[PDB]
Order: sequence, then structure tokens, then C-alpha cells
Amino acid sequence: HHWGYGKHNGPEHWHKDFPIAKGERQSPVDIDTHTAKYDPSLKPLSVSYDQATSLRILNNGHAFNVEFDDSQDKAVLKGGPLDGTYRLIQFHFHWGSLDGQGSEHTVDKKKYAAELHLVHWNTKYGDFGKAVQQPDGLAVLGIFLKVGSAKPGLQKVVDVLDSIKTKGKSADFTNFDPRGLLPESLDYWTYPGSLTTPPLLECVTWIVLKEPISVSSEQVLKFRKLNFNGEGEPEELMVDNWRPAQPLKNRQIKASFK
Ligand SMILES: Cc1cn([C@H]2C[C@H](n3cc(COc4ccc(S(N)(=O)=O)cc4)nn3)[C@@H](CO)O2)c(=O)[nH]c1=O
Ligand SMILES: [Zn+2]
Repeated sequence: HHWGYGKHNGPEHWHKDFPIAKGERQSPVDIDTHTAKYDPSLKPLSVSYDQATSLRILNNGHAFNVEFDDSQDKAVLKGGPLDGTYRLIQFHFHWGSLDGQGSEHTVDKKKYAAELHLVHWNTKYGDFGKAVQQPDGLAVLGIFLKVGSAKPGLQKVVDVLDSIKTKGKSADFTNFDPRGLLPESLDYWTYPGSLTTPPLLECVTWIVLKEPISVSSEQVLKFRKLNFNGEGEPEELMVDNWRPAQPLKNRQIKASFK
């Protein structure tokens, strides 16, 4: 009886195995745009992905992860609210059964069709497993997806999903350039939070871009053909793999922009 996104194991149950689910800095949150404060001391984000080395794509039963070589500074996030250098380890998405839901963060209560998470760990902690034990261990760059025009840079991801339909399947996924998933603007909101899946560790500096990317209806429809189940198990479509907004508690969301 493992955590998931079903009626019997979804977000409202997670606190029983992961009591930090009710903690002081949980994610995601609603971003109230009128209450977020412009912080003129925030720096431009530095996204340095030119030397990124993607390796593999994995269906882990919760989402699919595009994994990177993080054994050198090849794809790094710096600047913005961050002190030091954060290395890209993987990206994944959360998405809905319907275009009207799927994001984890919301903006003035608006839900997007999906949300991209580019996950980075602080190199001062040596590896990802040590980093998640620290309050400044991770930086997750979140990008909203809306349905409209296709995102050309997403199509290579979409087209490999048939090969990783079920939980535990992986495929080679080299030479994928994550720069093709970014919007034009790097304006962002930032706040201290958590992983949005178990173990829900309070180790993340969230950086959520204001500008969504557009993906086509056909691209998100292919996300919704994935399965939560393993091969040889009853088919359950991988949809609505998002945690809803959590209480903001004693936090301020800062804006990089007026
Ligand atoms: C590719 C790779 C993996 N691993 C280890 C660490 C991996 N892992 C991931 C997690 C949970 O992390 C999360 C949860 C939520 C978010 S969210 N939604 O953005 O908030 C973000 C990150 N916990 N452990 C584990 C399974 O992949 O295998 C490795 O050691 N080396 C590698 O090269
Ligand atoms: Zn995520």
C-alpha cells in the first residue's frame, strides 16, 4: 500500500507515512501575485545548459524523469536567490487528466495543464542524497505548461514515451537539450519549500517562472497515455500526478520583476 495519486493513497493520505506533509515549508503553494513582493536585490537567473548530457528516461510509476550526468558542472543553475552552484540531475512533469488542471503551483488560484520541474542539487553537499538533507540542498526551476501551439523542443520527449509506458521501464535518451523547454523570459517567483512527492523533504529553493510555455493538445495527450502500473498489471493511466497547493504558513514569496 505505497503512496500515489489514487483515492486510497493520494496526497490526503501521505502524512501517515510522511508526517512532514503537515510541515512548515511544504510545496506546492498558490502564488498570490498581488502579495508577492518585488525584491530588487534578487539577481537574474543564470541557466547554463549548453554542456548538458542527458542519459536516460525512466517511468518511475509517479512521472517520467529525463536524467542527466551530474558528475561534473555541465548543466548548472546559479544566481537569482541562490548562493553557489546547483547541478541539473533530472527533469520531469506533473499533468492533469484535463487541460484545466495538472500544475502543482497555482497563480492567483489558476491551474495550468502541466508543470515542468528541472531539479538541481547544491554542489557544496557533494551528491543529491546528501543535498536533500539540507534546507538549501535543491533548487527546482518550475515552468508552467498551457495548451496551444506545440513546443518543438518537447517533441523528442513525447516520441520516446511509447517505449517507457509502464513503471520501471527506461530507455536511452542522449543528446536532449533542455534549453528547448524554456520560455523567453526568466522572470520568476521564489520561496523556500519542499519536494512535492514523498519523502516531502524541506530542502528546496523554488524558482517558478512567470511565463508559461505552450505545448499542443497532441503533446499533452501523449503524456496521458503513460501508465502508473507495471507491465502485466491492470492499466491505470498516469494522469493527475500533482499535489495540490499547501498552506503558505510563515513564508513570503518574492518576485524578480515589477
Ligand atoms: C538519476 C539519479 C538518481 N539517483 C537517486 C536519487 C533519486 N531520488 C529522487 C528522489 C526524490 O526527488 C525529488 C522528488 C520530488 C521533486 S519535485 N516534484 O520537483 O519537488 C524533486 C526531486 N529521491 N531520490 C533516486 C531515484 O531516481 O535515485 C542518483 O543517486 N543518481 C542519479 O544519477
Ligand atoms: Zn515535480
